[PDB]
Amino acid sequence: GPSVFLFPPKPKDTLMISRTPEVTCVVVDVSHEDPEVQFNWYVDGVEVHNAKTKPREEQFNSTFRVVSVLTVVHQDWLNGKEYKCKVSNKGLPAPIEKTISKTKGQPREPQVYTLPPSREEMTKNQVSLTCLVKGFYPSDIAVEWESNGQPENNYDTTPPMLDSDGSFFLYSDLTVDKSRWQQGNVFSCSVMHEALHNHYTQKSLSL
Amino acid sequence: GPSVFLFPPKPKDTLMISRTPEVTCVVVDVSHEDPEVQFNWYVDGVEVHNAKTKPREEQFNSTFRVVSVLTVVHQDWLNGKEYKCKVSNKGLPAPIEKTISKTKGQPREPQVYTLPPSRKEMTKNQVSLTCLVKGFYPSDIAVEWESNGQPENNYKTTPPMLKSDGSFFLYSKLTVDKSRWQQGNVFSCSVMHEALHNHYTQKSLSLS
Ligand SMILES: *[C@@H]1O[C@H](CO[C@@H]2O[C@@H](C)[C@@H](O)[C@@H](O)[C@@H]2O)[C@@H](O[C@@H]2O[C@H](CO)[C@@H](O[C@@H]3O[C@H](CO[C@H]4O[C@H](CO)[C@@H](O)[C@H](O)[C@@H]4O[C@@H]4O[C@H](CO)[C@@H](O)[C@H](O)[C@H]4NC(C)=O)[C@@H](O)[C@H](O[C@H]4O[C@H](CO)[C@@H](O)[C@H](O)[C@@H]4O[C@@H]4O[C@H](CO)[C@@H](O)[C@H](O)[C@H]4NC(C)=O)[C@@H]3O)[C@H](O)[C@H]2NC(C)=O)[C@H](O)[C@H]1NC(C)=O
Ligand SMILES: *[C@@H]1O[C@H](CO[C@@H]2O[C@@H](C)[C@@H](O)[C@@H](O)[C@@H]2O)[C@@H](O[C@@H]2O[C@H](CO)[C@@H](O[C@@H]3O[C@H](CO[C@H]4O[C@H](CO)[C@@H](O)[C@H](O)[C@@H]4O[C@@H]4O[C@H](CO)[C@@H](O)[C@H](O)[C@H]4NC(C)=O)[C@@H](O)[C@H](O[C@H]4O[C@H](CO)[C@@H](O)[C@H](O)[C@@H]4O[C@@H]4O[C@H](CO)[C@@H](O)[C@H](O)[C@H]4NC(C)=O)[C@@H]3O)[C@H](O)[C@H]2NC(C)=O)[C@H](O)[C@H]1NC(C)=O
Repeated sequence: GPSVFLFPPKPKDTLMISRTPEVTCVVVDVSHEDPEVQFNWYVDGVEVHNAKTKPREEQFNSTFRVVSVLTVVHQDWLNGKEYKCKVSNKGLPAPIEKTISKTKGQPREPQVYTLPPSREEMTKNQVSLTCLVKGFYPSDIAVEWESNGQPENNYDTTPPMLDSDGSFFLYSDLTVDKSRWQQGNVFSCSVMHEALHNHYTQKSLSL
Repeated sequence: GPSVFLFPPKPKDTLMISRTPEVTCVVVDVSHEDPEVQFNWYVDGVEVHNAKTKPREEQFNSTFRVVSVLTVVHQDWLNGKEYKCKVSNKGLPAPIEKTISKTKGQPREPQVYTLPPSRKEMTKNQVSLTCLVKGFYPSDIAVEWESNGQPENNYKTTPPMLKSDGSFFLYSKLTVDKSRWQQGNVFSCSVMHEALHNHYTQKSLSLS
């Protein structure tokens, strides 16, 4: 019958005041015969009631997927509270329960380095601006590129990857018209992470 | 009833002739009643009898997992032959057929650039030498580091990531004693990819 997956909030959403983090409870394999799904949510054992239920999503294997979204308080999540989704459905012998909470372990501060494009790339029309973020723990992090206080269009950040020492690193690749780089514009890598002062730092790069 | 997952060879294995590439057919959710599985393998529709099967192994959810491994010839994979695994089990209405082949699509040549450590990282006892490989397709690739013609093995390489324009990129980070960098040693990044001339390119870096 149905199965349940419980997902943590987006890293950026738990670190920034402008964002509202969410805990997401997904029920798959809901059969067309028993479509009513019931959610009960608990923060550290105490039932809460601010959850919302998305439009049901039909799937191509002839099943529904039903999703309940629970907004959480930033500091609750960062302090280690446990979030419990309990799912009831007539297609289940017993209700299913899943619990999620912040990843544990000694936090460690990202080191952020910006690297200009290789000289050998200078023959091309577009060049690559590189942000190396290493040494951090846990792996939840967010990395962006901006110029003149506005976010950039053409950049990609690799998923974090485990390093030798049990910390994580990643790279972010910003693709930029060589003209923009040559005029002298300043470009900025912004890193958001729970172990930074104010959850935020920024490093800049120009010619 | 059983499900089947069919896995391609490891990228490095398809490119180096010192390595033996393999396709792996994994069957999970095999019940205690009906525990016997038969595998049939086809290369371009033609049945081969080459596969080697791993004894069934019980999981902690009471089901079995059974694995068939087929050795593949580097050139057949590179040329796009289709490998078909057919799984027969009594707990199944009809056998399950799964097929895999090299990723189709216009190959594109990797651009390889090496990047020295940040100015600001030189304050540390170990520095990162970066190797950026971008613009390549398909995703199968291999990356290594050498100095003075011997392997440097203190590196991590990210999985390929998909870019906007359909090409892939990755980064490889080699960590060295700052002393070794400052002493002017030459380090090199070796990339192996089907769209490079002779499937190989190499790019070096040294302190200016
Ligand atoms: C019918 O179809 C539905 C829908 O699937 C869709 O339709 C079909 C027809 C196909 O086309 C599908 O390809 C298509 O996607 C099927 O539903 C799928 O069911 C599987 C399980 O059967 C679920 O797998 C789990 O996936 C999570 C990751 O889920 C994220 O990433 C998916 C892409 O990889 C994405 O599809 C999901 O939507 C989800 O995306 C996230 O969504 C949240 C909330 O919206 C969002 O905040 C995130 O940003 C977003 N992220 C991304 C990247 O998009 C994965 O975590 C699970 O892995 C566990 O279980 C595996 C075994 O199943 C095991 O291999 C893993 O290692 C891992 O194991 C766990 O390990 C932990 C610790 O390591 C351990 O504590 C646990 O014990 C262990 N748990 C185990 C073993 O269960 C898992 O892979 C799909 O998410 C789900 N798809 C969707 C869209 O919901 C359905 O199964 C089909 N029915 C039948 C009968 O076939
Ligand atoms: C009973 O238990 C077994 C054993 O599980 C183990 O024990 C239990 C108790 C749990 O604790 C588990 O956590 C624990 O692992 C269960 O068997 C599992 O079954 C699931 C399916 O439910 C399989 O999931 C698939 O996994 C592959 C990835 O598989 C690799 O990675 C796993 C770790 O992530 C690893 O465990 C696997 O062994 C396997 O490892 C690879 O092995 C090969 C061969 O040797 C090797 O060459 C590789 O190097 C190696 N790789 C790694 C990383 O180590 C994943 O790709 C599948 O994803 C597809 O399906 C999902 C839906 O299930 C969907 O969400 C995904 O998006 C993706 O969907 C596909 O999407 C593409 C397009 O993107 C589309 O073209 C496809 O059509 C579409 N396919 C589908 C089906 O939608 C999938 O997640 C586990 O691999 C398997 N584990 C093992 C060890 O065999 C069993 O499920 C349990 N049964 C019950 C009832 O509980």
